[PDB]
Amino acid sequence: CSPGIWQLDCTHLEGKVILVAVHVASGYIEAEVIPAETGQETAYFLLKLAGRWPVKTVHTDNGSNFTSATVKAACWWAGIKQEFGIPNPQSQGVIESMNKELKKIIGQVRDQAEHLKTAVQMAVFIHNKKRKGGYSAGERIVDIIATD
Amino acid sequence: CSPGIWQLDCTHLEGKVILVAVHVASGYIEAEVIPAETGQETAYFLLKLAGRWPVKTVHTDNGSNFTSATVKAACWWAGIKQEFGIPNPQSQGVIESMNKELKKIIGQVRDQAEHLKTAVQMAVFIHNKKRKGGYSAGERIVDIIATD
Ligand SMILES: Cc1ccc(-c2c([C@H](OC(C)(C)C)C(=O)O)c(C)nc3ccccc23)cc1C
Ligand SMILES: Cc1ccc(-c2c([C@H](OC(C)(C)C)C(=O)O)c(C)nc3ccccc23)cc1C
Repeated sequence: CSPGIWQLDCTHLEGKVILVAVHVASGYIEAEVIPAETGQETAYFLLKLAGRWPVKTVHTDNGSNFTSATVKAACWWAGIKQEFGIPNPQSQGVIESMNKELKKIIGQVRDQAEHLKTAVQMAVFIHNKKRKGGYSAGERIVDIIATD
Repeated sequence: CSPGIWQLDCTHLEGKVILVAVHVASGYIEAEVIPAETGQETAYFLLKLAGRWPVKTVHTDNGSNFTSATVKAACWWAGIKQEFGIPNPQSQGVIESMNKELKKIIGQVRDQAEHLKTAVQMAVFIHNKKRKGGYSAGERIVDIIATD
């Protein structure tokens, strides 16, 4: 529920790496293709995310990816606290489901683009705008943040 | 005023290129350092922006940067219409002022980072969160979009 919580995880496709951040309360996704799973790339991604949305806490399914000096520095600078492990019945499998949908969409649009990174961003667009009298992830995140 | 309007412009520093998008109604910025001013880089940036915020119209101070096949394709796919020239007294010099503040902040934090791109993202964070009983650009954009 808390509006400041994001979960970050990397997945691999076509020998490339996709960093996926899910705003847990809304299902909204920010994703980028990165050359390798480095702390450098993770630190940079986090600084960008934090300058765009109010990020209070980051969760992950791989805690070791947040141990590098570069990543610690980014979270320190941006005022981000980390959770040890993952705390919540209301969000059970939400992050799993969102990554599943994103992967599924990427599959559906992949042949329209030359580059995986292009297909990923198309999939992000599609995901964030998809209506479930229901709302999209993009509409949900704005309402959650606006409500303060 | 209209909540779907963004202005995109490139600036150069340290022999590198900074793409800056300002949400005109709020002053909110998304910016990235790109290797060269290519249509490829602009197209990709636009697809990303469009998947994160509701982008209806793009303005620019350099219209030729939106003529390439790649950029036209991105705007077509994302449903983005372009303005010929720039239409508005309420927003007079808003984009100019925001680029000016961003440049000023980049200057203030530049020595804290090795890479320009890092300094740019720190500057974006600082800009978006800065309170002018006033609000920040980040608070303004969410309220504008939430109000529908
Ligand atoms: C929506 C959209 C927008 C542009 C393109 C597109 C790409 C994509 O790569 C980028 C330029 C976006 C980096 C691509 O991967 O095909 C590339 C390499 N070349 C193009 C050439 C002409 C027209 C469009 C594209 C393809 C799609 C599906
Ligand atoms: C807030 C923050 C976060 C991390 C860093 C940082 C960078 C920056 O580059 C990235 C890793 C972010 C790509 C840098 O440009 O200095 C680099 C190259 N190396 C580092 C090594 C150790 C600790 C921090 C950094 C510097 C700052 C100011």
